[PDB]
Amino acid sequence: STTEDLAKTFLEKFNYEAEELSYQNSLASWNYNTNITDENIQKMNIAGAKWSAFYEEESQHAKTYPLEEIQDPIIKRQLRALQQSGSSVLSADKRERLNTILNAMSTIYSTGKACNPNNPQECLLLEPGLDDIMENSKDYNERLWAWEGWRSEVGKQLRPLYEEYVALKNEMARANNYEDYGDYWRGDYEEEWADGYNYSRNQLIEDVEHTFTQIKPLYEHLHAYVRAKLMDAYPSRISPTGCLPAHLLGDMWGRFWTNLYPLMVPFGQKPNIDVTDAMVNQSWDARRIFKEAEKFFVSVGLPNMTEGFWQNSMLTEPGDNRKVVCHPTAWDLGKHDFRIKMCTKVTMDDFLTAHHEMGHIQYDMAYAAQPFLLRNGANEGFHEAVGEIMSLSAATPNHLKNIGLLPPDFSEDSETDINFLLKQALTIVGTLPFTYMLEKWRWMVFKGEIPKEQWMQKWWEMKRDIVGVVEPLPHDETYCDPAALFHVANDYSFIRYYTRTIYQFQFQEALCQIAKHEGPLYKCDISNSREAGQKLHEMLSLGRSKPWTFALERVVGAKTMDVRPLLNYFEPLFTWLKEQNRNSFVGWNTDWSPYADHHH
Ligand SMILES: *[C@@H]1O[C@H](CO)[C@@H](O)[C@H](O)[C@H]1NC(C)=O
Ligand SMILES: *[C@@H]1O[C@H](CO)[C@@H](O)[C@H](O)[C@H]1NC(C)=O
Ligand SMILES: *[C@@H]1O[C@H](CO)[C@@H](O)[C@H](O)[C@H]1NC(C)=O
Ligand SMILES: [Zn+2]
Repeated sequence: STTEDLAKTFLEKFNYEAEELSYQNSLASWNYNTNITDENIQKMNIAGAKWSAFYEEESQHAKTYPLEEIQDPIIKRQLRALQQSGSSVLSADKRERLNTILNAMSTIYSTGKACNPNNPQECLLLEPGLDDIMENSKDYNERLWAWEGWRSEVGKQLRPLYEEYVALKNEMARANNYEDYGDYWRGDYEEEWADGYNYSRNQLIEDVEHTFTQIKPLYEHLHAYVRAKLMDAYPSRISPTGCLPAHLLGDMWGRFWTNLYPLMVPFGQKPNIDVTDAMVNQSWDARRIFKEAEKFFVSVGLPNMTEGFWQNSMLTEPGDNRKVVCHPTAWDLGKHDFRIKMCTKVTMDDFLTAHHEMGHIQYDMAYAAQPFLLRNGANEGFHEAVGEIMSLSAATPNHLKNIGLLPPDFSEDSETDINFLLKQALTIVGTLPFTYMLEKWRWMVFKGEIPKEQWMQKWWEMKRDIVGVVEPLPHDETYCDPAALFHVANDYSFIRYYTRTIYQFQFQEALCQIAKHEGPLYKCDISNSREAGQKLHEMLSLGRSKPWTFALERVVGAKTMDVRPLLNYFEPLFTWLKEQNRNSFVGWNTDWSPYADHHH
């Protein structure tokens, strides 16, 4: 009769149908990831077709029920998520063309090669060959031709495809009643109605801009320390007051600075804590690693893994030449079928990864009772934030002593802690300006504030100003350097890596006060605190049933993202960096470049 009554029955039928078809799609995809065979690609592709064809029919039919006539919030949330459409709103020719461009850009990125200018037979793909150069080489000229060749040979192919990509995607978003494709992506953070828990799409822009201005002091001192250490690694190549050359940052793009750590170890005589040998000396195996990760979550008041987890997960590589995807992943297939697939080895890195991935499973187990459409993180950044904080506590010397991987008399060393915090900052802090500037450029491109004749001009002006990074060779508009990163060429939003990092330290600081942690935040271990786990479970069980502002408030008492917990975590490093940069310039001029030696 009423519109809300009709939609309530519609959503119930949808949930049970989606439960069955999505389960078969996840099961088929799982059977491929654990048994790579052409047949398993076919059965996986059939499962994706039925599930996608079902979702398109149900999404269109959801538009029959006007939201204005729906009053219940839970029915309203499910309906809105289902009414949201994508490429289907375009006419058939524009829809076909966009799919053709998406496939083209993806295959160019995964099959494009750059050839060695000195050895023209050596032409390398990115993922094996070019990454190896950009992640391990210490030679200025070898990193240069890999950085330049990847953008001149592959990036220039993507430039005309990306220009049509922006126009077609902008039309798709506007037909969905958004301003542009950037406003469309920022809808992922939109929360529509509540008791002040609302969140406009424009609010994400301000919160990102506001939190970033507070990051800049810490980043500049990290930038200043890295610069002084890179001048020694590359003599006469880097200006002491200028920007960092883009091809010397540890990867193809400067996304993370982790691989610069061996060039700038604060105290090279102190080795970092590595409990691999203690694991091997105590005869640990992959099963013990996940039993210990399971024990950790039990210590904080969370349940054990299900019987299905232990019987169906692939915790080791099979080794009968069953070709397998070894990327560590946590699977919620539905129907309370939780599995982890990772080729675990007896190391400390996989030990930390096991806690990280099981944290994903704990999240999945928590919101299992929610309706189908509401079984996800509060927003796109919550799941990885929950997983990361698990790795923070499990890696602490306090937690390693309690499980017997460190001696009971183990004494902590500040120089060792500084080595730990710097390596963390090269990964965590170094990526925040990169991520923020990349998404800002995309947002401005989608909006039209950067015309096509200025794409590359504004790319490197923003790279210089915001990131303190300078291109080693001048790039005109025949280039498309942003498209040379996976997430840009493969049509993935990128701001999630920014927000996830803010969220995870908000979670950590909140739970560490509940866990009664005294002292610096980076030493906190939430182990054995059932109050910390019970508070976190309050939010995990919400899934996506409540606004993400509400879910964030339940753990940390604040309704919006706050970078001060992040700065608090790195405050001991901030103090050490400021004293190390006393005789070094902090900041950068945007006038210098390696193709032009001028400071004004
Ligand atoms: C792997 O796939 C092949 C072909 O699809 C199949 O014959 C085999 O039984 C599978 N192995 C396992 C362990 O599922
Ligand atoms: C919620 O809506 C009010 C109404 O104008 C607005 O002032 C406020 O900024 C909104 N909150 C968020 C987080 O967007
Ligand atoms: C988890 O399993 C262990 C081992 O049997 C058991 O002692 C413990 O009580 C279990 N915890 C929960 C919450 O079920
Ligand atoms: Zn993760």
